[PDB]
Amino acid sequence: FTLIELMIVIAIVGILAAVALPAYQDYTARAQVSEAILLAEGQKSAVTEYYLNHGKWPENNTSAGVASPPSDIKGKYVKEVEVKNGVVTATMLSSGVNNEIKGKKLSLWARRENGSVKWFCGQPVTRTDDDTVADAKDGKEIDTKHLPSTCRDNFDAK
Ligand SMILES: *[C@@H]1O[C@H](CO)[C@@H](O)[C@H](O[C@H]2O[C@H](CO)[C@H](O)[C@H](O)[C@H]2O)[C@H]1NC(C)=O
Ligand SMILES: [Pt+2]
Repeated sequence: FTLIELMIVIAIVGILAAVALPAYQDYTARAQVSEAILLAEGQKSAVTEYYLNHGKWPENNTSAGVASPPSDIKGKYVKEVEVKNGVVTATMLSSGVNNEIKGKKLSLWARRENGSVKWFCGQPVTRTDDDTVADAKDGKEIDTKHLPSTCRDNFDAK
């Protein structure tokens, strides 16, 4: 009468689940900041446009011509995407999101390569003047380990 065998099949499938669980824990999280990166990129057409027609970066959502409260640009895992001086920053939700990324953010910003803009993707940044941004790392930035290698630009990137 065989408990042992079953206890072994359970034992071997449960240390493997334990072993797999970190990887998929990290997998899911990269899939949830993907969305953040995609809600932020939607907005570059409008920021680019605004800068190009005028020489000034859009001050906010309403200058840039996108839904004026940031909370209207939201997703399954993102709460709000916000244009603040041409820099667009996406904040992750704090529900349905992995705890090491809940409520955290990234930013996309551009630089003028006179005639067009050049875009960057990375951890949050604040615009200091029409051509420099500075790190806005306040402790709520998405960790480097969950950002795609396409979205790893430091504040001074070019
Ligand atoms: C859109 O972005 C512009 C960047 O150059 C801002 O000036 C603009 O604000 C100006 O226009 C609004 C219109 O209601 C207000 O008069 C501000 O006081 C002006 O500075 C900005 N628009 C908004 C709604 O902030
Ligand atoms: Pt205008």
